This record gives sequence, C-alpha cells and structure tokens, in this order.
Amino acid sequence: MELFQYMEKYDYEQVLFCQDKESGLKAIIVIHDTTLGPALGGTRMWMYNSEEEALEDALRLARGMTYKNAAAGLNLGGGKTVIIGDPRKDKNEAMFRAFGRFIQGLNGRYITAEDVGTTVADMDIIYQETDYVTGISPEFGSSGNPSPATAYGVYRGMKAAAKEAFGSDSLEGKVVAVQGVGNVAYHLCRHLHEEGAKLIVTDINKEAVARAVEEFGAKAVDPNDIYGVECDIFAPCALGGIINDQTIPQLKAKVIAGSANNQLKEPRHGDMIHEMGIVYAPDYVINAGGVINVADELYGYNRERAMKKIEQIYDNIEKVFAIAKRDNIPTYVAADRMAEERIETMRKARSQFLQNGHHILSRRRAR
Amino acid sequence: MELFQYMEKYDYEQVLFCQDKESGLKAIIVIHDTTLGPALGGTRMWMYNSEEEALEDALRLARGMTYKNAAAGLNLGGGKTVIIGDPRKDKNEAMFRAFGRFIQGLNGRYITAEDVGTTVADMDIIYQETDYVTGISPEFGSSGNPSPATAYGVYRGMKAAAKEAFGSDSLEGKVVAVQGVGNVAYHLCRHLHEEGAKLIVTDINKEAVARAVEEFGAKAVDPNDIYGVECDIFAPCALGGIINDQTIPQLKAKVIAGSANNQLKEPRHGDMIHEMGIVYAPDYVINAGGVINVADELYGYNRERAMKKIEQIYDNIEKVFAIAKRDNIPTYVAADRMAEERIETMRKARSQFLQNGHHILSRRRAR
Amino acid sequence: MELFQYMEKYDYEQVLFCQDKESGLKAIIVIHDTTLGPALGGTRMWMYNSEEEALEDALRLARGMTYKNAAAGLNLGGGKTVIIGDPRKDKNEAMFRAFGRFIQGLNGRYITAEDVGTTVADMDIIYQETDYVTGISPEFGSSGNPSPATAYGVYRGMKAAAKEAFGSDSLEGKVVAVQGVGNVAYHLCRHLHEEGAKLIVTDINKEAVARAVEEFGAKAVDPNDIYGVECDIFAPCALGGIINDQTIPQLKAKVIAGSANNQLKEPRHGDMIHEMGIVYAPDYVINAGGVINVADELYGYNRERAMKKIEQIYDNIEKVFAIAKRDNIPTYVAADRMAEERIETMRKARSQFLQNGHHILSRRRAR
Amino acid sequence: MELFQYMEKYDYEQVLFCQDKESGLKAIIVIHDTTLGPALGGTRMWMYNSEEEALEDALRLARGMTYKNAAAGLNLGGGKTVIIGDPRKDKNEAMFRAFGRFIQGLNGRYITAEDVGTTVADMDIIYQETDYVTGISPEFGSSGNPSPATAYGVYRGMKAAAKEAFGSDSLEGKVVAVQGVGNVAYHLCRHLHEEGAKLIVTDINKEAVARAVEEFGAKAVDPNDIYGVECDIFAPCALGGIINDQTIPQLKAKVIAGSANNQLKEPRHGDMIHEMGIVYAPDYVINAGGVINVADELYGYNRERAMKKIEQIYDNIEKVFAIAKRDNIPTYVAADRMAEERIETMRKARSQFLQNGHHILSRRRAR
Amino acid sequence: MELFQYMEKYDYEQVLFCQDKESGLKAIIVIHDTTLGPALGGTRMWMYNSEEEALEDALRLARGMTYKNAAAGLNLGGGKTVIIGDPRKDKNEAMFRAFGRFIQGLNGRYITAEDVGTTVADMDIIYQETDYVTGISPEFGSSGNPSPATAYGVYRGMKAAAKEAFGSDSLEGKVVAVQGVGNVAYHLCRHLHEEGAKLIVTDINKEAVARAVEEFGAKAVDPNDIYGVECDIFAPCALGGIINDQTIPQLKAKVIAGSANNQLKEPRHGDMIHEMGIVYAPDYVINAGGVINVADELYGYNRERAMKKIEQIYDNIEKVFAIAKRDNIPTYVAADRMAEERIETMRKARSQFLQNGHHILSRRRAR
Repeated sequence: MELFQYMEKYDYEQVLFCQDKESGLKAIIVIHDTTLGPALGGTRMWMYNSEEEALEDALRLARGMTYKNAAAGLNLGGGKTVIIGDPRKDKNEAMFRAFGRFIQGLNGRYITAEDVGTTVADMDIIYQETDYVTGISPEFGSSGNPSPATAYGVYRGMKAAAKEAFGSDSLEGKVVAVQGVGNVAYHLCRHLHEEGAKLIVTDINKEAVARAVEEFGAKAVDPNDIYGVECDIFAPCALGGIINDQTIPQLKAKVIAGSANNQLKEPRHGDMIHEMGIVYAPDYVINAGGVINVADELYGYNRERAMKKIEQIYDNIEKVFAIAKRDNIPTYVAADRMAEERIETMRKARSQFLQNGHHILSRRRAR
Repeated sequence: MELFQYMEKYDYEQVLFCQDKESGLKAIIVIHDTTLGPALGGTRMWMYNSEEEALEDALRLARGMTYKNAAAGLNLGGGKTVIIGDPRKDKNEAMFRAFGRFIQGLNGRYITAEDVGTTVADMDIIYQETDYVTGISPEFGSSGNPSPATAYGVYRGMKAAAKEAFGSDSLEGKVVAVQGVGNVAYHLCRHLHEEGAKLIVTDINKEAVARAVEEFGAKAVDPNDIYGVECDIFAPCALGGIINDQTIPQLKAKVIAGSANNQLKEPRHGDMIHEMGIVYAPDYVINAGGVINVADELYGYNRERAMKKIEQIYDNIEKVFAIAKRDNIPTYVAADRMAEERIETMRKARSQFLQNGHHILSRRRAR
Repeated sequence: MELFQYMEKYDYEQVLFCQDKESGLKAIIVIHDTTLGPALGGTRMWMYNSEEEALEDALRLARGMTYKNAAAGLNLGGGKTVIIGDPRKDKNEAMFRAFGRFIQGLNGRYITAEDVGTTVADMDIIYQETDYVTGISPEFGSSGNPSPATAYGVYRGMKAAAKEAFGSDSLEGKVVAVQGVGNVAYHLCRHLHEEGAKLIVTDINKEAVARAVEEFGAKAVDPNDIYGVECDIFAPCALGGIINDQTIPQLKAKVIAGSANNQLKEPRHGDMIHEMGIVYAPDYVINAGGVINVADELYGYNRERAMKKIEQIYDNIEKVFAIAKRDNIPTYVAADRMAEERIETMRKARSQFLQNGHHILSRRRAR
Repeated sequence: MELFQYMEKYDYEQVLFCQDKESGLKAIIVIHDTTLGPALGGTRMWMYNSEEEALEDALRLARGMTYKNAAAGLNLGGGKTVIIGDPRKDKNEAMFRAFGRFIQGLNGRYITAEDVGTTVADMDIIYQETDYVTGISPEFGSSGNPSPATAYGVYRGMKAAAKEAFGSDSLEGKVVAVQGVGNVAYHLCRHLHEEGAKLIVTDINKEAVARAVEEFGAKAVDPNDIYGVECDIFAPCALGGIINDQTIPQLKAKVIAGSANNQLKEPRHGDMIHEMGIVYAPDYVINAGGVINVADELYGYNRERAMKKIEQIYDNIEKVFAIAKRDNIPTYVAADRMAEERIETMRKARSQFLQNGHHILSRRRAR
Repeated sequence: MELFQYMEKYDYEQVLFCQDKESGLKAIIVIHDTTLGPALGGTRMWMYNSEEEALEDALRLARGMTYKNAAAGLNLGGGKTVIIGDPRKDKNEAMFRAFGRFIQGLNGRYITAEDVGTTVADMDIIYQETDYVTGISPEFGSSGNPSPATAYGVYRGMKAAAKEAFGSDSLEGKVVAVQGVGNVAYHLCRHLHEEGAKLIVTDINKEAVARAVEEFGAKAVDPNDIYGVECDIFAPCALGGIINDQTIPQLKAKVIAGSANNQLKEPRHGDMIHEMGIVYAPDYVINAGGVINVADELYGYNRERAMKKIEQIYDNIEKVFAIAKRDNIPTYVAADRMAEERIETMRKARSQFLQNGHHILSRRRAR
C-alpha cells in the first residue's frame, strides 16, 4: 500500500496492528489526530476479503472522525478500530479481554465506542479491562438513547438551514420529505409534527410507513419516487451514495439536511449542488448528535448538559454557511475548513505552560 | 492427611490456619485458584468432631467454588472459610474482629461472604476490619434479595434445557414438578406461573404447600411420591444426595434442572442419567444466580446490571450442552471442562504486560 | 506482506507505525512478547529501499530480542524499533521528541535502548520525553562500558563450553583463535591472557593486530586463513554469516564461542556442526552481557550487581548443553527451547492473584 | 496612572495583564486581598475607550468585592476580572480557553464567576480548562436561581432595619415603596405580600407594573415621583447614583434598604442621611445573597445550607447598626469597619501552625 | 504606555505587578513565552526614576531571555522580574518571603534566578517559600561556578566562528584580543593559552592586566586602543554598546566573539558588519553557558551533564551561520530566526496527546 506515504500525506499519527492467537483477535487501531483531545472512535467488526481493505477502511474512518469531532465542538480527536472477523461466528470473551488490554496499553490516548459490528455487551467485556470505553454505564444504559439525540441534532441543523434558505427558522407550513422511517427519522418526524410542519415519509418496509401515516399524518409514498416529490426540505436518512448522476435532476427541493452518512457520492456532486443553488448542509455536522451523546458520558452522564450541547448544531451549521459565503466555496469544503481552523487555533491558543492542565480524562472536583 | 499430597493433586494454592486465643477463633481459609481474580468464598461456621473433617470440607468447597465462579462468567477465584465452633453458643464480637484482621492480612487475595453458619450481622463486625467482604451494604441490604436472583437463574437455565430437549424454549403447556416450597422455589413457581406452565409442588411442611396451591394453582402432593409423578421437567430444590440407586427408576421425566446443591450423589448416577437420555443440566451452573448477585456488589450495587448478568445462565447451559455434544461426554463432566477451558484461556489471553491493569478490586473512574 | 499471517504464525503482539510530518519521523515499533516483562529493544536507524524491508527487519529483530531476553534470565520481553531514515543527513531534535512522546504513549510497555544507527545523544532527547529509555544516566555514562561486560560474558560462556568439551574449565594451556581485535575482543584477549592461555589474533586493520601482539603476545595472522589455524577454541567476533559451505571444512577446532551476531548463516550449518561434534555454544546466549548491562540500569545502576548477573552466562550455557544432551537436538534448537520453556513456566508459575505486584518498572523501597 | 502608588495606598496584592494574540484576549485580573480565602470575583466584559478606564474599574471592583465577601461571612477574598472587548462581536471559544488556562496558572488563588458581560455559557468553556469557576454545575443550573436568594437576603436585611427603626421586625401593616419590578424586586414583593405588608411599586416598563398590580395588589405609580411617596421603607432596586442633591429632599421615608448597587452617589450624601436620621442599611451587605449563593457551590451545591447562610444577613445588618451606634459613625463607614475588623481578627486568630489546614478548596471527607 | 499594544505586538503572555506594604515590595514579573517550558528568568533589583522605566526594562529582558533559552537548546521559556528598590538600603527578609509566595502562587509557571541586584543569599529566603528558584543548592554552591561555564561556552563558540572564517577550528597560532580581565575573560584566557594561542589582553584595572601578563604571557595594552590592534579574533568581555559609529573603522579583525551582553549598539551596526565581511557570531548564543549551568540544576546538579550540554554551543553557532548563509541575512537576524523556528517546530511536533507528559519540573524515576 506504501503505508507511510498515505500516512504522510494526511498526517496520520499512528496505525497499530493488534493480534492475539489464543483468542483469534486481529485488530487495526488507527489514530489520525490527537491535538484537541484523546482519539474517540468506534469499534467496527466486519469480514473483509483481505487486510488492505480493512486498512483503507480504518484510515478513511479515522480521518472522518477527526473532522466530525472537531466540527462538533468536542475536545476529542479522531480514530477508528477495525476488527477483522465475522460478528456472527467469531466472537468470544477472550478477544475482547485481549483487546481491552491493548486499549489500556495506550494509556487513555484512544477511547472506544460501539459501531457497526459490535453491541453494548462487547463494550462490557472491554470495560472489565479498561476505563477508556464509552456507552457502558447503567446511567447511559437507561437515559442515553442515541436516536432522540441524533434526531434533535437533525432538527436544529434543519432549523439553521431553513433560516439560511428562507430567512426565518419557522417550519410552520413547510413540506419535509423523509426517506427511511428508522428510529432517528421517526423521532425527527415527531419533532417536525410537534412544530407543525407537513410531512411526506417513505421507507423500504411498508409497516413503518403505515405506522408513520397512522401517527403523524403523512403520505405513503413509494421508495423510488421520493426524489421527484415537490418539497422544500429533503431529509435523507437511509443510506449513502444517494446524490449521484442518476438522482440529481429529480430534486424539486432546495434544502438537503438528513441524518445519513456519506450523502454525497463524489465531491463533484457537491460542486453541482453548489452550482444549482440547493442549500446543502454537510452530512457529518448535522448528524453529530449521537457522538456528542456518547462523549458526554466521560463527564459522568447528565441528560440536560448533553442536550444543551446538542442544541449548538444550529450555530455549527450557521458557521459552516458563514465560511461558505466568506470564501465562496461549497459547503462540504466549508465544513472541512471550519474543522481545520478549529484544530489550528486550539493548538496555537492552548500553548502556554501549565503543570496541572485539564483534559477530557482528568479527575477533578465533584461540586 | 498428608496434606501436601492432596494439595498437589488438585493444585490448591493455600490453606491457612487462623487462631486467636482470647476470642476462641479457630478458622481454616482455603484458597484453590486465583487465576481469574480474587478468591470469593463463603464463611461457614459449624461444629465438627475433629480438625480433619473441617479441613476436608473446606478443601472440597474451595474446589467447588472455583468451578462455580469460573462457569458463571465471573472474574473471581475459588476459596472457602470454615470456622470451627458452635454458631448457637460460641459467637462474640472479638472472633470476627480478629478474623477480619486476618482477612485484611491477605490484602484482597480472599473475599468473604455469608454461608451456612453466619448471618449478615457477623459480616458487619468483619466489615469494621476489612473491605473484602460482600453482602454488607444498605443498598444490597435493601434491593439485594438472593432468592429472586437464584430463581431467575433457575428460570433461564430451565429455558435453556427446554430448548435442548424440546426444540423451543416455550414452557406454555408443560408440567413442572418442584419439591420444596422454599423462597427460591416459591419465586420459581411465580415465574413459571406468569409464563403459563402447569405446576406440581410439594414440601415437607403442609403450610407452604397450602400457600402454593392457594396462590399458583398446583397439586398438593406427598413428599415421598414426587419422583413418580409424570412430568417433563423435575426441579429439585430441597436437599442433595437425591439421585441415587433408590430414586433413579421412578423418574417419568426427561429434564432435571433445580436450585439444589450436590444433586448427583455419585458421578456414576450422572453416567446412568447420561445413558437414559434424561437431559441433566449441571447443578452448580443453574443455581449460580446468588453468587452473581453477591459478586455484583463489588462494583457498587446496581440491580439492572446484576439481573442482566444473571440472564446469561441461558447461554452458560447452552455452552455446557454444546461441549457435551462435542466431546460425547456427560454434562457434569462438560461443566468442569467448560470451567477449566475458561481458566486456561484467560490465563493465556491476558498475558501481555500492563503496569496499570484492572481487576475486580481496582479503584476506577466513576462515570 | 499479508502481515497478520506473519504475526499469527509467531504470535507477535503488536506492530506500530509512528509518523510525524513536521519532523520527518517514520518509525516501526514491533513488540513480540511481553509475558516476562516490558519489551526492551534497540532503536535502529537505517535507510531502506522500501517499507517492507524495514518491516521484515523489525519483526526478525523483535523475535530475536525475545529469545535473548528470555535466555539471559531477565524479566524483559522482546521488541525492536526501526526508524526509516539516514543517520548522517536526517536527524534533528524534533523527531526524537516526537518519538519519545510515542514511547510515553505506550505507558512503559516498551523500553528503548541504542543500537546500530543511534548514539547516546539521541537517547537524551528521548529522555526529555520519557523514562522508558536505558543508557542515559551519568552513572551508566561513567561506569557502564558495554564492551568489558560483553567480554566478561564471552569469558564465562567459553569457560562453560570448555568444561563441556574438555572436562575442566581451566584454559591454562589452550590455543584460542580470535578474529577481530575490536573492543570486546580486546578485553576478551585481556581476560584470556590474565588466565594464561595462548592466543592467536587477527583483524582487518593491521594496527589493532600490532597492538594485540605488542600487548598480549599473539601471532599476527592474515584475515583469510584464521579458519585453518589449528586450535581448540575459535572465537568469532567480527561479522555474521561466517559458518557457511565455503568455511566449514577448514576448521581444525572443536569449540566455537564468540561475541558475533548471527554466526550460523543457515540452520543446516548448525546441523552440520552438530554432526561433526564441534561443540557450538549458541550465539545469542554468549554475547548477552551487554543487554544485561543496559538492563541493570533500570534498578538504579550498580556495577557489582550487574557483573554478578553477567557471571551466570556460565550456568546459561550449561543449561543449553543439558537440554541438548537431554533431547538429542542441536544446540541452536536447545537455546530456543530453553527460552520457550522459561516463558511458559513463568507464565504458569506467576499466576496467583496480587493487587500490588512488582515488575521491572515498579517504584519500591530504597533500602 | 502611577499604578504602584494606587496599589500601595490600599494594599492591593496583584494586578495581572493577560493577553493572547491568536484569540484576541486582553484581560485584567485584579486581586486585592486573599487573607480570608481565595479571591472570588466576577468576570466582566465591556468595551472601554482606553486601558486606564478598565484598570480603574477593575481596581474599584476588587476592593468592593473584598468588603462584600468579608461582611457576608464568607472565607473568600476580593478580586475582579475585566476583559476588554465587545460581548456582541468579539467572543469565541479560544479566548475563554486561553483565559481558563490563565486562571489555572494561578493555582486556585483566584476563583471566577459571571458578571455584566458574560453568561453561563462562557463559564463552561472556562470550566473545560479549570475548576476555579462557579456557576457551572447542573445542580446550580437547576436549583440555583440567584434572584430568589438575593430577594431573601433583602427580606432579612429589611427585617433587621425594621427592628432597628421601629422596635419590632413585624412588617404587618407597613408601606414599602419599590422601584423596578425586576426579578429580585418581584420575588421581594412576593415575600412582602406573603408577610402581609402594603406595597407600592413602579418600574420603567408598564408591563411589569401591570403584572405587579395584578398579582400582589399595589399602586401603579409613575417612575419620577416614587421618591415623594409617603412610606416607611424605600427599597431601591433599579440603578445606582440615586441618592444625590436632586433626590434627598423628597424622601418622606425613614428606612432605605434595597438590592441596588452603588446606592449612595457620594459619601457626603451618606453623611446627610446620617444627619437626617433616615436609617440607612448599607448597600453591599443587604444584596449579598447572590454571592453567598454562588459561593455555596464550592462545597457541592445544597439549597438548604445556602438559604441557612443567607438568613444571617439579619445578624449582619444588626452588627452594622451595633458598630454604628458604638462609634457614632455613619453606617456606610460602619460596614467597612465591620469588614476590616473581621479581616484583622481572622488573621490574628488563625495563626497557629497546622500542616493539614482546611480552606475553601480543600478536598475533604464526604460524610 | 498603552501596555496591551506593546504586549500584542510581540505576544507577551503576562505582566504581573506584585506589591506588599508591610515589607515594601514592588515587583514586576514579565512572562513572554512559555511554549517550550517554564519561564526561567533573573530577578533584578535596581532603583528607577519611575514605573515605566522598570516596565520597559522587564519587557525587553523577557523577550531577550525567550530568544536566549530557545537558541540554547533548553526546554525553558522567557521571563524576567524587576524589583523596584535600592539593593543597598531596601532589602529585608519580609520582601523576599512575600516574593517567594508570589512565585509559588504561579505554580511553577515562572522559575527565578539571580541577576544584577540580587545575590545567592536572597535566593535562600525565596527558597524557604518555593521550589521554583535556581542557584540555591550546596551542590551548585560548591561545584557550580558560573564563569568557567561561560568561558567554556565562549571557547566553543570561538571554535565555531574560527572554522567558519578560517576553514579549521585550530587556534594554534592566532592572535586573540580580549578586553576586560574579569573572571569569564580570565578563564577564557586560560583555555586559549592551554590551546596555544597568542593573547593580547586589556582591562580598566592595571592589577588584572598585570596578573594576566604574569600568568598567560600577553601584552599590557591601554584600554582605549584595543580596537586598532591587528588581530584575527576580538573577544569583547566588558560592557555593551561597544560597536558604534565611533568604533567601527578601527577594527583590523574579522571575527567578533565575546561574552559581553548587548554588543551591537543598534542593528544598523550589525548590517555594517555584515557588509564588511567581519564574521559576527551573535551575542546571546555565545555567552549562553551560564544559563545552561543554572538550568541544569533543575535535574539535580551534575557537572558532567552540564558541561556536555555547554559543548553544543559549537553546533549552535554552526546552525546560526548555516541559516545566515541560507537566507543571505545578517547573523543577528539569523539567531532570532533560529530561535523562532525552534519554538514553532516544537509547538507543531509535541502536539499528540499524553496524559502523563514530562516537562522540566516533572518528578520522575531516579535511576
């Protein structure tokens, strides 16, 4: 792969190959940047055809978590673990005890969470070997549902995009097209219905569409023609790779703001959306409520402080649009430049010496 | 006794004779294996005819607690204390203060609990001299009833044995024969009645049988002919030494799963049950809910985490049956081999160096 | 390279790629086994044609340091760092400050020393960022010359091989052929002359040969015909890859024991030496005095304790010959099996629980 | 300014100029006296025409906070921060992270709170860098409303002034003139109405006056003629510089006790009030309930302990009147002499040596 | 002075005015940059006509100590204290106890040393109140003479300037003109005489010139005509403001390298020297041996480590000349750019997260 070239181009700090033979563990922990704080990242378990696929996947997701943690306003870096295996036939206790000791061998330099492949029962075997794991506690296990947080963040980001494209943030009388009636999208439809906006929903499964029509008064629409529905705000919440050459000329909308990951298939499509005047708020800034929710657990979990932090996605999208109007660049470039300016400024502004400095893992006064 | 021969055959770590003259304490603390964690064990007070009886008793119970803690999924070893005395005439404060200082002189290498002979008022005099005692707190003193936990574990293990012998774990329409209407068995009958299974109960006392018939709708059966009752699942919950040559040819059942200790009188009877095709789930894996409940107190007691751990006795019995079908061995051998493979694998998989490793007694972040 | 296959075959714990862009650091830290203690290893700086050459080099040297630390009697594991660069044009302060922070980010799990490529001025920039570096102190900087220690170890190992092949360890009247008149070999010739043995020396440089003939009374021999000199003990001290098909049929000797690294070019040549009856003491057991000398610094450096530990290379070679006579195997296999049996036995014998255990990095009482 | 002369006249301990260029921070932290405890002070952000205006402002407010903390009965000193900037256009995260590191660089010698210019969202960016900030917690964020505390203190001080001027503290049947129907004054009117006193309220805004007349039964009076209303107690709660030559000969009252800051415009007006026999309780002793409320958070916030401490403003005003009758001096001089005698006595009475002394920032037993 | 403008232009971190009335202390502590480490600076006591003179003096010396500590290779920042008073009539114990408590109130952020005005008896009263003072110990009080260290640094820097201007660093046969026969210059003449260089010395006092002629064989030259002496290397060691318009056209030399502070009166004279081809090594890089000697005490004082660090002034002057030839700039600009590039690179290269990082004040393992 010529792996030091790919590390040197983007300034990756570490790549770290864990292996344990008596448990079958093969893990790749990738740390991109730990300037702001410790590298928080998910632990993803998935079977690959080779090692290089897992390596490329971990490197891309480490860079993405760096920009997500930086733009969210968190004192956390970017990293990502990929465990190579099958999560249906190749899990046991011994590989997560070994992996928790490898995380404890980094001394808090990398904090792990759950992701595609692992559940919160594997982040309890790891918790037996380390503190540097989030999503573990009975407090977050009770009052820490990730999907209302993610939907509340999508709500605030859609308010900010509405005030950008319309002048006022009031959605009372708007037509919101949502695909997927998953948990995040269902709580999003609850927030939009309690505001009093007209909703048009769809999903692959007919049962969730029927539940949404019975509850919040929407239109049962086929999943193939949600793009051509005349609306203001389109909120994609199902998959990625949506916006491509097949799907651009069907949008009758002008605002795209949803909880989907990797929404732009290629950056040229973001350039095309920037040409067409469709207000695109970027993907990893809107849906950043769940990472804020799992990162607030490090303080000792409290729901009011967490939701008060999730409220600021409004101001985050507002700063993205301010930088995009300032430099006359597309908004997916504006979000990256927002995150990089925050990293550079917090390196140059936290430079004076202290021998008792606080960070995200410091043990401080209870109060 | 030739005591180093008996220690060398089974690899007992320590035997330790405590004595205090001004209080009358004579105690035998036996630690078998501390590979997984500290040796948790009960403190049992009972009058013996000699020293050698107490020594043999402590050695057998230390080995049994090793296999119980290993098969339960706990990071705890196996030990056992025997205090030689009479618990009706030979208790005072001074022997438990002396004994708590002898436990503090092991530095957390042995953790004690209550057992036959002691109450939770003697594990409060010990708590004045040590932290290494469980069953002490007002939190566990309020919400830590051992018998609903033990019955919930017997419930889950009976589900696993039902899915082994029947195909599905649903007991809606099954005939469960229970002897003893003690507290564990009464909560077990509550769980089985809320599921909707037909129950047949008996006990030595007529009053508990009358209470069970008034509450959960069962048959008042004499204690001598519970064995010949035609049923699917027999749940022994009264004493040990039940299954012997007198009692084998009366079983019309095919599943034995109860909360009784030392159910097989001799291992040849387990070989006979393995010949007859009666699905025997082993005794120290089913009834392991109480040890999980008193071991969850070491984290700071929380009922939801404890019951979430007690739920896994289903998967424990499932692994016992998987190993028994894998090696074509009886299930009481399969449980021992499950526990020994867990001990060997956790020795070989937690071997990499850390200078800040966590264990069951570590002081960690609150969160 | 299919790097998890090569890790899984030999049970490598970690490989770890460090990178720093504003300093130009590209480093590969490889940790093989940390069962006995922390992984002590050299930091080697050398320019490679690719990444894969550096990776293979670090993996081989990590395995070699594991067996060297295990056979020496040290509570240390095996690792190795390779920095990819040129040590004549590509050193500055910033890469060693970055690299010292990457060592501090392992939390004592890896301890570094100097090797081919670095000096003890680069292990002073690293010492500003970490404690986990050896060869740093003014005490070891004064009284810690590595070459008298390595020569004293070669002296003791040659005594053990002499008692194996001759019956008595007295070399008073023996003919020792030494190639290279480097510092280790010069102190070795001093020890052999103070014992009273007849010496035959050679070197590539004529000046060192002239110094050796003026000082210790030897024969100025050409470097090409040292192999055919009739002697008892041949002590190679210059390079590796010596014993090959070109050089086997010239030996008139019967004992090979020198301070050279990688003496057998291929293991088939060790099989041939085992056929011919030439007593071969293995290479990484004889010359292990320098690693003992730099590992004794971790206690606080003391010359008498260090030399008392270097004395035991006699007993180490004696155990290698005991295992080789026991299993009827060649001695280079016997040294590997000695080291592996020490690792397995110290894993199975240090298994009982302690919450205050000591290791090589523990802070203990001064006394 | 000849700044050491102005420091030497009043014994200011420190003035400290913070600056950060990449964030735009220009701050002046002034510490007057830290005899009683750490210097608690507000952080005030306001735009000045020069540096010297900000310097004079910080020095005056540091002296005022010294006397306020001393007369309140708190173990806290006096300080004050002035940040030079515009709080509408010149705030970002980087200046408060820099400023929190400058507070952490004082090591608990200065504790900050919010004031005119900052909100409790800027004392959350500072909380990421330090512990020495109050008004931060979700406990104080829920149950720590400052205005009921300040009104409860004004209530108790008005009771003490009523017992001074009338003989009994019962206000059942008195006429209380209040200007401003702000939050402190509205809760004050609630306390006075639940006691059963006749109220006469006014404010600049007509809506608050209408709310007060609808709720507590008062007279809607114009803001210009509240001074000439015949009453017993006048409670100014709007601004400062009230009592001047234009406003003295309109008072038909005899007790002045309100929550306003800097009530006497010049001390000669306090001399005139002392001549006229109008009982003036001093301004920084009555309204000291909010500083007590934000200072009780340092113990771990508890509402009952805080209100039990706010109750003692009765005894504080009683001691001010005792000293004023003792030395035949005006009451604004009596409050300063009360505070200075407390500082001198607590310096001379806490002088005996301890090597484990407690202060406001000590970490002590939970209990 | 408009003091925030002068701070903002050069990025001064803090200015801090200490005052104590019962002891008469008036002190100005100025911290310029603490990026590399804690701000080490001298404590200078001198009587000024005003406050602004002392303020300007402290600001200039803080910037100068920043560049001196950065170019020397030390992990220390730049600061400076000025105490306003008379060191002949206005010293007592109480002002230095008060001042030591003000240094302890910075928590290691500023480390003090002696300078013009204070002795090492006032840095023993301060040592009673703080650890952050250097020049205190009996070890440095015995073996820590500053003048042999400063002369050894001037020796190495003159070697580097000789290899720049001549090709080889050998001074055997060169003519070195030295003014001042102070302690630094006397040890410098000892080093140059033991090398075997021809010396020409002068001083204001005739006795030191007579001692130098009796000891090292030089020429007794009048102090006014040392500039016109034909020589290679001129080593000014008496005062500053030497090189001005009156003194430029008398130099028959080509190398200027001495221990004097502020040698160039104005930077235009450095431009003139850069035009004339006279090799000027900069002043604050050559004479930096004393600051290295007092900064090595923070590790626990050891003479060999200190002199091994003072040896590198050779490489420091070599890097100054490399940057000056690289950018075609004068050498006094090249030294500032060397120091600024070291500060920027060590900010960008020590950026990865650690929660146990080492600095100059860390308590680490003895070894």
